[PDB]
Amino acid sequence: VNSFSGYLKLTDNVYIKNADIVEEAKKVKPTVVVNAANVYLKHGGGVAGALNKATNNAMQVESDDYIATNGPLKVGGSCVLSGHNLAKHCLHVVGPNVNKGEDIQLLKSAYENFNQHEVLLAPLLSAGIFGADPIHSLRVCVDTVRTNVYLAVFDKNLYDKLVSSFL
Ligand SMILES: O=C(CSc1nnn[nH]1)c1c[nH]c2ncc(Br)cc12
Repeated sequence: VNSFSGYLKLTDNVYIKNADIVEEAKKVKPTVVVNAANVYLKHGGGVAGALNKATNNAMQVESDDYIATNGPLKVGGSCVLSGHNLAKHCLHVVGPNVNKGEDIQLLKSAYENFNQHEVLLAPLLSAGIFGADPIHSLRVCVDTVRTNVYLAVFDKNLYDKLVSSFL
């Protein structure tokens, strides 16, 4: 028994709720929150900017030190950094950005990173401003992640579409 509340159960291990990921993290303080990162860990917009803003830019400061030491992530890759005031840890995961021409087949590789963590609060990867179809991202999530994932979908209209079209 964990502390996530109000989620709709999609499968054995995948749950979904119409929620702002920042407001969710602040309320639950999960072990792992997933960031929709880019390879440079430049948190300007979407999940990344909202989480980063909620950390008063501490996420960006930590991220810039990480990149200066390690160089960029791979598309499909991840790193574990601090969760600051939002979570114990933040798993920064790079899904492909369709709006930049990256291979959508890398979305499965991106979701595989979730399997290294027993429980995660996470957004749908590669959707929103990354330009891929959210219905597809949810399907890949369900078909790839085996650990317990709590998906926060910001847009109420999209949430209803995702639930109603879920197979
Ligand atoms: O932008 C995205 C990804 S795309 C999407 N996911 N659900 N609807 N659209 C966000 C996901 N969670 C968020 N929380 C706060 C803010 Br600000 C933005 C998002």
